[PDB]
Amino acid sequence: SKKILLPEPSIRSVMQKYLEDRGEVTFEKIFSQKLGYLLFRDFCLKHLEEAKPLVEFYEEIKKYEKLETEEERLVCSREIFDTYIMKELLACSHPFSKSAIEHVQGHLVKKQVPPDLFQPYIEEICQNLRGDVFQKFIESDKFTRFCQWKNVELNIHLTMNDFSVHRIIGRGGFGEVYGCRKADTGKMYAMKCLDKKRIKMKQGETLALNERIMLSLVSTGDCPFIVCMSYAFHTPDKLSFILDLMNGGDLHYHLSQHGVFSEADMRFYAAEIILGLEHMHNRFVVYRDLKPANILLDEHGHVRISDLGLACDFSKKKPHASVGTHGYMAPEVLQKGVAYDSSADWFSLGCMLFKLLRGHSPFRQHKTKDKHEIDRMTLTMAVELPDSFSPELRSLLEGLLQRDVNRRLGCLGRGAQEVKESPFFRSLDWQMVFLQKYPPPLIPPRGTKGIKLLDSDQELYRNFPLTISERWQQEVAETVFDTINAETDRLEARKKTKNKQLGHEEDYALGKDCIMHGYMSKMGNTQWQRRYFYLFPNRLEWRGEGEAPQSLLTMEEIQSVEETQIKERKCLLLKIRGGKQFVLQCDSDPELVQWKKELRDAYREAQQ
Repeated sequence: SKKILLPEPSIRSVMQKYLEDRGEVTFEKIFSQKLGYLLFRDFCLKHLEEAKPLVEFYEEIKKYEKLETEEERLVCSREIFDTYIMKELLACSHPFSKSAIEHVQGHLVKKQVPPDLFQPYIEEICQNLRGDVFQKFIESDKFTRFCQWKNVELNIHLTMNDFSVHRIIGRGGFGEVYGCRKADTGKMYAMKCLDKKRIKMKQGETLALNERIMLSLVSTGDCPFIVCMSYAFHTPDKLSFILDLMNGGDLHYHLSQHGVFSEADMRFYAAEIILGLEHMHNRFVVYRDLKPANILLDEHGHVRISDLGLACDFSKKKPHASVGTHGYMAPEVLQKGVAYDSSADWFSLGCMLFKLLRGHSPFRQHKTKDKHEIDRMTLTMAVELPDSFSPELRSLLEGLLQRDVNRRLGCLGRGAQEVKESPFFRSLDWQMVFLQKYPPPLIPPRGTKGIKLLDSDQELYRNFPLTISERWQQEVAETVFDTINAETDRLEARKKTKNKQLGHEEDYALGKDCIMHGYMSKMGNTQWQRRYFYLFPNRLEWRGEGEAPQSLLTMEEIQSVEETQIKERKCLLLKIRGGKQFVLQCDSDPELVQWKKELRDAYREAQQ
């Protein structure tokens, strides 16, 4: 039932080639993936000799980067020097280039402590690990394990069965949002449900789909300033966005509940919002709907940006459209034909910030539905501002709300950083907000239609299911990764004992110029018998567990390998030379695609 299960170590041969095909057996691709790294260091620290320091050194370097003030890092660098450079130089066990050493030297004697410092060393730890070291990881038991997880990573479809849904969190336009738990692990995520029916009604299919695309373009890398996507899946009628769990409402609500905000309080909000934008702009994405009600709060009082639906990718094609809520739009958006980038966000920002101090949108001097009056106030006027603000806040707002593209903050120069520097933000260390180490101003208190659905609409929702690799990994690693590794280490050492004194099956695949060996099911009228197959470049054998392979299906009698769908599963159809037909069922999607290819290659070359 509930708990997560690991597929056995024999999965190996199949996985290894699956990966290999996609060229994902590089040092790099594997160090980057959070479990890839974690398993690599576990192999280095326990089993290999010359690996030990290289890793402990790396891990210590990461901690240094992560430190905050000038004086914690000052100390940390010293120890590193002594321990991993100096003392290692005494017994010349230091394998690093001349130029490298001398960078760190010339710094530590001058007390200068940037977090980048240990970089040129970083790169050479990679270096030494990339070559030989990595190859022994390849053959290692820890690689075997890596496969095990990655398998399961790739085999992960979702239904509501995979969620224990708790409470309602407030509606969207196309349906509601809940809070829940993934019973896999037991993280707390939120669930945005869009009902397809509704999306067909409002012609928001363009939105619904775009919301998807954006969400995936953003969530890579870790952010705390964006509602972040961790999965995407659908049941016949419901869309599902597994999202970051965000509780105490939107800024809009709290603006109405608290009232206008003190200068210092806006600052905090501003900061975070800014950081958020930056992240988006770095993936070449423009939000466009920067507005009070799109900013959510967690229990602890910080914030994130939310509805990406109305956002865009400008990587190749810059937009000319008019998308946003009418109070907060830059001149560029509003105009018919003019192309813009991030710029429109920066304006939108100002407007929203303004609102947090004053109660209204900057151009909204009370016209309810008359959009054109908010639009012309934008174009002829950059609005005059009272004496209650500091001369410092005054120049931050006046520089943001320039009706020119060129003259405004966040445009012609460094972009996101231009804003970070204007004298309003003089009293902040910018990494401090990035850690969310500041205190928040507001800790939030203790909280239809009968139309049917085509097939033509349903095919707009394949190529939507998504599992953003990285996210999943994280989740695992905070909670179960560790005690599921040692539990299976227990199940695999018990599997080796039940076979020895009963005479182990002198493995007969590790002796021949074989090609692959994985688990499958086959048919004879309607049962499914589960068997273990062995693929040589001219035959395909099989044994039951206790015997030596009695049966074979040879390559030259195979006429066409195809895929079918037997009760909504994917399966393999093997046409034979008497007219005969034979069927294969796999467990894990990759497994399937690898048989599919390797059979199709072996029979093409066995018939040559």
